[PDB]
Amino acid sequence: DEAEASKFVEEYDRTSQVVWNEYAEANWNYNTNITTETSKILLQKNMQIANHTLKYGTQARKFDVNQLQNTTIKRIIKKVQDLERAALPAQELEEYNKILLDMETTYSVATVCHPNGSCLQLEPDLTNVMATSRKYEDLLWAWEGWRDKAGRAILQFYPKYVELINQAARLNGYVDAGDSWRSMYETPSLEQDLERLFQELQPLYLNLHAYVRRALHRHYGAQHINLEGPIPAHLLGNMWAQTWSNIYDLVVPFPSAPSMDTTEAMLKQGWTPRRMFKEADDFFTSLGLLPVPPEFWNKSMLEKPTDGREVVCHASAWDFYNGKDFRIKQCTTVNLEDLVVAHHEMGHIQYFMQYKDLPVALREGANPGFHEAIGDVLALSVSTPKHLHSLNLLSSDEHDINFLMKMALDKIAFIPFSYLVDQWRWRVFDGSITKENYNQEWWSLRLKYQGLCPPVPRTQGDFDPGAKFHIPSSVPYIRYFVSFIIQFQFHEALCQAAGHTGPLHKCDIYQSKEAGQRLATAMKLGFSRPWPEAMQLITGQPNMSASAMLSYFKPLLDWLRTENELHGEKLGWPQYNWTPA
Ligand SMILES: O=C(N[C@@H](Cc1ccccc1)P(=O)(O)C[C@H](Cc1cc(-c2ccccc2)no1)C(=O)N[C@@H](Cc1ccc(O)cc1)C(=O)O)OCc1ccccc1
Ligand SMILES: O=C(N[C@@H](Cc1ccccc1)P(=O)(O)C[C@H](Cc1cc(-c2ccccc2)no1)C(=O)N[C@@H](Cc1ccc(O)cc1)C(=O)O)OCc1ccccc1
Ligand SMILES: *[C@@H]1O[C@H](CO[C@@H]2O[C@@H](C)[C@@H](O)[C@@H](O)[C@@H]2O)[C@@H](O[C@@H]2O[C@H](CO)[C@@H](O[C@@H]3O[C@H](CO)[C@@H](O)[C@H](O)[C@@H]3O)[C@H](O)[C@H]2NC(C)=O)[C@H](O)[C@H]1NC(C)=O
Ligand SMILES: *[C@@H]1O[C@H](CO)[C@@H](O)[C@H](O)[C@H]1NC(C)=O
Ligand SMILES: [Cl-]
Ligand SMILES: [Cl-]
Ligand SMILES: [Zn+2]
Repeated sequence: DEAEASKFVEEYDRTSQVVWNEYAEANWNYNTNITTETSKILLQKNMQIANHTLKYGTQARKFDVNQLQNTTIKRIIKKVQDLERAALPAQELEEYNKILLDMETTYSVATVCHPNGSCLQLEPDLTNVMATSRKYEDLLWAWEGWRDKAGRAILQFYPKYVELINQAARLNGYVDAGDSWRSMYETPSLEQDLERLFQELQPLYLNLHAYVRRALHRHYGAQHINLEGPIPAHLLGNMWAQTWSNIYDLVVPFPSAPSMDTTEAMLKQGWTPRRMFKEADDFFTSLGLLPVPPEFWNKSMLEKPTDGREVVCHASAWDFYNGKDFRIKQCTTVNLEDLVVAHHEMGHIQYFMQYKDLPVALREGANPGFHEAIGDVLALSVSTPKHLHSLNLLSSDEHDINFLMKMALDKIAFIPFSYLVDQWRWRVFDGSITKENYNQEWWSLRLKYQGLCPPVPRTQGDFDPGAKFHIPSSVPYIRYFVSFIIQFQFHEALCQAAGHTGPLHKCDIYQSKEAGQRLATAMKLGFSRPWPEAMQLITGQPNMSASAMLSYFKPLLDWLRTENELHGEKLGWPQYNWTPA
């Protein structure tokens, strides 16, 4: 019955608005104030939202989606039929919610300390060490210590987590949790599509890897780097070696063309977290996109509290599902990296605001990759030497290659990392990888895809995946692989709309109302239409394509090949068994 479905969807929207708003507040209150009391209230709202989800989900399952005519109502009901964790029996649901809570809390409060009594937190202490230290042993201390404290402490929870998340998936008609995660893209060919995109970026990644390995050989010494082996995983300027631009100073192609310390510039010229977010807000409005409401500035947590409060620092953007209240929670440091993060997060907020009038069920991205892409698209233009000079943070093909290198260190290096995380989890979820295999299989993928090796042997009770936020927090990762591919497609299209000609990497979309309106129309759709429609609205074609990314980096690919050939570099890691002596 079409009229009953329409009526059901209306009731679901009305009641969802209230319940999700209440859940979000409790969730926020815990994330920004980890206490016994805030934990108790959150687990109570977990029970409330589960009750709501089970009630309406059960009702939604009585409708045959295929026998419905209206596609908007069709999409909503299909979504509501998946109860997710609320499909679990009472006892399993309570256990699962507690496991999630304990895993996230464990990760967010973990510290690494020295013999004396000095303790370092991930943000900003360990992050800074990985970024700035050029001493092998100091990097090793932080890399290993973080894994000892955070990773090992997640291991006790993970097998039960996997059991319960799989159980829930099966109760909602999937074979395992990985199957359910993949299905959210509504794309039968997803795995092959992603494999092909990965393969296309291989020449670029292998050449970048070889060039960086040579540079590391130069700084860290011949005795510590195998020129035909994988790179030690603690040397790339980042805790997870997922993005490499923090070691730009070690790899700069033309050091005769120097850039200034952007951290020093931001600090000295009076940049603050609030000013960093205002700047992102100002970039969005320059495109004719929406400003964040006054409420955002009053309610957001834009820096780590000095209250004594314990918090979840990992950046995130919060929709409170009332079309008015949107917030960012971020332990912002004054530097260029976190300015990029601020833009990324403000992209989520823009998306929230664009689709705020849609029913709650459709208040998400065309796919999760789209939601991650938005902020990054703008950040690509933010990062251009042109835009950074206009901000006074900085003051010829040599400069072009230098810039493309800095960009590649993040955008290219991240491709194999973002690919492997869920390759690992899909195989854990489907039973291919079990607890006695967790860490070994992780490192097999780290080697296979990124060409990295652990700097110290991994031992009994190590759980290195646990030391990466998205693992204990159960945040799917393939969204980020998709984002990095599609953000270049969006950049290309917006630049074309802005009238840009010549090398794609020289494009800066600042001030382009045409670029802004292209994104706005797609964002307003939310989850109302299959994602290829939104892809076509932005780009003029319906596919994910690595073409735009390859086009952006083409001059660097040419430069890297010539440079690597001159040094007779072996692309890849033949000596794949090599580890530090
Ligand atoms: O992305 C999903 N789940 C999404 C489906 C999906 C599964 C696998 C692969 C791809 C897609 P869906 O149910 O819209 C995801 C939706 C809405 C939502 C809120 C957030 C979020 C992000 C950062 C901070 C705070 C919230 N992200 O998404 C969802 O989780 N709905 C909850 C309600 C909720 C509302 C607000 C909130 O803060 C938290 C939860 C529910 O149905 O119970 O799971 C990831 C995840 C992990 C931890 C915390 C939040 C989200
Ligand atoms: O807030 C989130 N998600 C956050 C994670 C989260 C999910 C659920 C619950 C709690 C938290 P994040 O990915 O913004 C929070 C951040 C983003 C980030 C990092 C960086 C970055 C760039 C260079 C150097 C250092 C950092 N830039 O952007 C994140 O988790 N990013 C991934 C992947 C990533 C990496 C680099 C990058 O440029 C972009 C993304 C990571 O840190 O591993 O989701 C909101 C949302 C709500 C509804 C529907 C869709 C989306
Ligand atoms: C399929 O159904 C959708 C959604 O319908 C809406 O939700 C149902 C559960 C019921 O409550 C309906 O009464 C309700 O309309 C239809 O989409 C909707 O179409 C209307 C009319 O085109 C849109 O209204 C517009 O609103 C804007 C701003 O207020 C005005 O500028 C326009 O003049 C216009 O009135 C409405 O926004 C839209 N809603 C959504 C969520 O998409 C859809 O038309 C229908 N499809 C078919 C083929 O009938
Ligand atoms: C944190 O939560 C506690 C309850 O445990 C509450 O008393 C306090 O007001 C909260 N702190 C802040 C700064 O909101
Ligand atoms: Cl690791
Ligand atoms: Cl995803
Ligand atoms: Zn994000």
